[PDB]
Amino acid sequence: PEDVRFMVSLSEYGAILSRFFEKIDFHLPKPYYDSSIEPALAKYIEEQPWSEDLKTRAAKYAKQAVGIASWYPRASFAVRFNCVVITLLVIIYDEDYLTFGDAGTEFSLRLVRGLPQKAPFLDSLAQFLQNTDQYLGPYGSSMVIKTTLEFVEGTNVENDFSVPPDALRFPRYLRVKTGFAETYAHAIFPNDTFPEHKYRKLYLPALSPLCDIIDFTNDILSFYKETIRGTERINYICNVANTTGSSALRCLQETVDAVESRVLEIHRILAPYPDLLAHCNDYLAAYIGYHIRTTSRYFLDEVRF
Amino acid sequence: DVRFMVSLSEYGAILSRFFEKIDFHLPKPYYDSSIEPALAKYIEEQPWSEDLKTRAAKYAKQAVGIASWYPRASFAVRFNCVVITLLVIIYDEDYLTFGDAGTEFSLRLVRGLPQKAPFLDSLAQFLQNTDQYLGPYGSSMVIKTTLEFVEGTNVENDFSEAVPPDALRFPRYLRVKTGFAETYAHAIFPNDTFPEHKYRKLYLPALSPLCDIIDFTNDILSFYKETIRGTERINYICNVANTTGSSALRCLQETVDAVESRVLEIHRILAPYPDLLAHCNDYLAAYIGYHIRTTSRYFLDEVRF
Amino acid sequence: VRFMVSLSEYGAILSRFFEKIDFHLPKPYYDSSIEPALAKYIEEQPWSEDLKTRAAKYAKQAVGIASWYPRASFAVRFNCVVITLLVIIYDEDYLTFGDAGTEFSLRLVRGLPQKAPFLDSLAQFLQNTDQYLGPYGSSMVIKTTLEFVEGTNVENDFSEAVPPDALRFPRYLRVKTGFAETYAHAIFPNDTFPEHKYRKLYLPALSPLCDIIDFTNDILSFYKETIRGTERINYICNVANTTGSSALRCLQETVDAVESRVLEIHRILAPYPDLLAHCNDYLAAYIGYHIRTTSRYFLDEVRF
Amino acid sequence: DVRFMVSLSEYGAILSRFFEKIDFHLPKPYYDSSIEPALAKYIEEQPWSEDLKTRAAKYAKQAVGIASWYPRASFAVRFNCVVITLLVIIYDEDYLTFGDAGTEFSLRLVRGLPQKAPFLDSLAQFLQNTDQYLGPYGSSMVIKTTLEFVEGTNVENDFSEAVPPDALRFPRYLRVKTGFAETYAHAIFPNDTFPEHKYRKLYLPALSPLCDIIDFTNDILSFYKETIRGTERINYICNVANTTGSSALRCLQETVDAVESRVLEIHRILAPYPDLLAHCNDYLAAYIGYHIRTTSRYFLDEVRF
Ligand SMILES: [Mg+2]
Ligand SMILES: [Mg+2]
Ligand SMILES: [Mg+2]
Ligand SMILES: [Mg+2]
Ligand SMILES: [Mg+2]
Ligand SMILES: [Mg+2]
Ligand SMILES: [Mg+2]
Ligand SMILES: [Mg+2]
Repeated sequence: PEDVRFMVSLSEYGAILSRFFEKIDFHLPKPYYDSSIEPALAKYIEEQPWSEDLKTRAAKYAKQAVGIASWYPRASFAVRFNCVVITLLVIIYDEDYLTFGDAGTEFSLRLVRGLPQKAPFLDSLAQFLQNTDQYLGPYGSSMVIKTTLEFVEGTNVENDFSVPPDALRFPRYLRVKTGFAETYAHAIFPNDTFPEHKYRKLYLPALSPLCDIIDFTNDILSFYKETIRGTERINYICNVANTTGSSALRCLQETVDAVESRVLEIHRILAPYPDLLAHCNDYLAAYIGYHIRTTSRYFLDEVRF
Repeated sequence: DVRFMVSLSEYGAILSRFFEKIDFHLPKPYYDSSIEPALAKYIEEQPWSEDLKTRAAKYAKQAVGIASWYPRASFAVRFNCVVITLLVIIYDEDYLTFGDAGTEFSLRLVRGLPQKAPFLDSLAQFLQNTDQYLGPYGSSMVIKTTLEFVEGTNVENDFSEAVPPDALRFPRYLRVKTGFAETYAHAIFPNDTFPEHKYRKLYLPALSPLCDIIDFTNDILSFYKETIRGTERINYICNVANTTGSSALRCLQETVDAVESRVLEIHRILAPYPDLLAHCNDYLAAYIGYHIRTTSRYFLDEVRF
Repeated sequence: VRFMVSLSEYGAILSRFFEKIDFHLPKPYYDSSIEPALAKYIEEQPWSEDLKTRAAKYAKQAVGIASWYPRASFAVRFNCVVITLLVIIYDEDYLTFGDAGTEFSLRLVRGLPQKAPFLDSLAQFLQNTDQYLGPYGSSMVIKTTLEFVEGTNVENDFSEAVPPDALRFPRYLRVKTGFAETYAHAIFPNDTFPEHKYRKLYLPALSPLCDIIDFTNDILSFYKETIRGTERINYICNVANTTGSSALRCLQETVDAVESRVLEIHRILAPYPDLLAHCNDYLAAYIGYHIRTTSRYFLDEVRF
Repeated sequence: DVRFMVSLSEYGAILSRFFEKIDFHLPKPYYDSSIEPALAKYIEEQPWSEDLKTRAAKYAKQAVGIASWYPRASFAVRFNCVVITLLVIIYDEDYLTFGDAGTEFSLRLVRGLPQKAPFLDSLAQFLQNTDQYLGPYGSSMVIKTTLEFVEGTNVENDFSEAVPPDALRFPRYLRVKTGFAETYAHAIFPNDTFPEHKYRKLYLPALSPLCDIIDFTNDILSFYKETIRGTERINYICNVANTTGSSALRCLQETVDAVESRVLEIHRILAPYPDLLAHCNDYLAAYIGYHIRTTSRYFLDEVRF
């Protein structure tokens, strides 16, 4: 009885997704395969000064990280592989931040102090941030760093709201902090293809709508695995329903409309720049297709859309 | 063009209505005799050039007023807020004079390397010691906000006549990057009075509306010195006017309305927690009062309200 | 004699009562977590092993209180079950603690150890109600517990001693013994209904709700107290002894009073559908609990 | 609004009729030269701010008259009732000045913790020492009544506009919570004269009507300073007029009639016990007299009766 507000019937959820895909003209990409990413990530893991136990667990985490390469089908190996590596490291964080007790709780200070971290995988995370200039310009590097700091600490703080009714702006704030979207958005515009000194002023207006698309599209497409089929009640859609007193269904529909509006805004902003726009369109189709095709995480074969 | 061009009389009347709506009353003057001597000692201790020290003595006259924003806080909180204010005033005022040093800040910071200019070393050392007055989430947020501020300052004028007409989300995105709001908002809730492990879950829902209040209230109160009296056409209100094809006058009113809504939201969220609410109210009264009293920066003694 | 009520008279009163308030027995409520959590609670108290052994019996009665708050969190349901176990132990065995109860309130505010370990557990519960209530609710649970401990200690002083002209005294004593505010404040738990926003909405319903809680137990426990048992200092008998009326008349008047309060609560909380829903769930399960808990109220011996 | 209007002529006539119907005669003036010095010494001994001690000099002059309510009682009874009156006057007139301190009084009291304000430590100490003049039942009732008074005061501002017209029993509920009556009623029957083991079963049947007399008689006698001379519209009389669709004049008269009825009830219940009844008669005459004589609080020398 108390859970009705957060449930959505399967037929209605499938209809939400069908309307969403119609409205943004989503067309599923052909199946992505990159026989290069998995061996390279295995070699990365082997090279880390990690315990045998962490390397063993990282094999499972790597299976899910490698799908991120499919989001940037045209990008250089450097872009795809680095996006995959940072995804592996934040999956490990999401798994171990409580086990490591207070480790990530000191990540940012130890990072800016140049001090060894309390766990080797956090040293690997520090080194990644130290070498983002391998694939991003300096603005992109800065934002990957600041986004990682937000993610580490927001993940810590998330575990405290297992949400005040009057806090209308809080659900989006929490989702910004833990969604990691800015890191992926910057790889839509890699520094080798779009050097910042010439292109940053052209694509910067699209970064905020892209970050919304990345967060919100995952909220729409992972609501089944999080809340319908799962036990998750403190995600963005449930938080919005709690602070507005609305149903999960109505919040999902508002979020669908928000994504469509961001897509339209990006299509308008980047109309003069066909290559920048093509990178955005390619990302979005690959991103949605990744959610549909990865059934071990999102279970979308169980929904009719 | 007519889009801009807000009259002195129109602007004063809008400010009058704003102060009436939020029931603003100018606080009695705030004075702590320990702040300026401490800040003079800080400046004298920095390995800065003599001209930067003289100029910093000028900027200090503006920075010391920040202590009044936190009247119930410890000296360490008030003084550190004053110091970081001095540093970001220097960065903004003189970021032509540092050359490319700012563009290297984030990577040198996370590599544990010295900065290209000693002024930026002072900034890095501040970030390394934010745990002296904030908890772990607040310290991370000051670090990440400073990275955004340095990079947003660097890119701000790239958009001089280059704001795309339909880029609706961009003005807010740029203002988040340049406004530095999270740094001040977190010191509203110092870790000694409100330790994070007990209070963070209580005040965190208030941080996002507080950041909107900080950003937007400066936009309202500094529109005179930026756009009516000055030549700035790349600030938040002008960016909203150019992205919406609307007048600066109407966008200024829209920003007043947004701040008024945020003040109501904070008052609702923090109602159960009188201490947190009092720190917030003290902050808001003194932040507005600082804009009125610092005539050398905002020239509001020239407007009738 | 003036207190004789036959089985048939009593069952007919209950039948008409249930019809008039449109009572329907809820479907059985079960949370597999409640009974083991209460067993672990008992195991961790530093009570005598004899009291722990005894307390298993009272636990079987206490666990049903979770069904009064079916939409509430485990913290609300479980803490209501714990305080129920403690007050049942007090309600049945207060004489086994000697004069310990008489010093409970002063030892509590002084920070002194209680005269019996069981009362230390009661004090610890009162110190932790912020786990599930706001500040107003926490204060009410404390003040209600002080009243309950003292009303229980003095109740039986009035056997064959209730003075005829004291028409307000039966209600005064029932407020003290009924423990109602503790349960009423849990109907509106602080996580679902943060006090600062909702207390102005539900506080106007507290007075009739406490009347419903006290009086509905008086109606439904009259069989075990006075027909099947020997209790003659309960609310119904006290009213009969101050008014010179039969127990049957006073029982009927109490039923009529409850029906009126039910209409009142429905009027007060009608603009607030979630508050109203928690209230209705509470009342249906409160009555149902009296019917199903045959080991305490024996209502399977009555035809209604 | 005409519904709450009572003229000075009407109010004086109501008081004259009330006094003649209960056979009230202003008691011959009461004086114990020990009480005022003892309260000055109590104030001087508290670890309060000099400002609070200065304000408490004003409140003490209203508190010392409480000793006249118990003219046949020991100094322990009279002085303790004066002290707790001082403390609840400080709480009420000035819980603007204490903030959230009162909101955590009850939990800090039962946890054995220091209170957030020294004044509230004095209140907690009083509650711990009521066995100096009451038996165990009376001590419990003073504690529970103080908790009700503190919380009812803390929430009184929720209905500052009006109470819900639909909640007929709520005006009495509110008045019980904030009237503090049980604390004063139990001192009518002090434990040194009427040991609870023998006397409680004799006077407890009178406590409910006595609490009504205390609450309602103040409502009658403070109506002038609250609603005719002042601007209060959320006291018991006005709340009853709001919930019953009647006028404040009719509700004032009905409250007078209720008090007269309770007085007769008390005389009947305690008729067999002349010393118990005498303590009640002394109390009521001095309670009414206190309202007449404490012109700095009730202004009844501005009324003709
Ligand atoms: Mg998700
Ligand atoms: Mg997740
Ligand atoms: Mg500026
Ligand atoms: Mg500005
Ligand atoms: Mg019983
Ligand atoms: Mg009973
Ligand atoms: Mg008053
Ligand atoms: Mg009064």
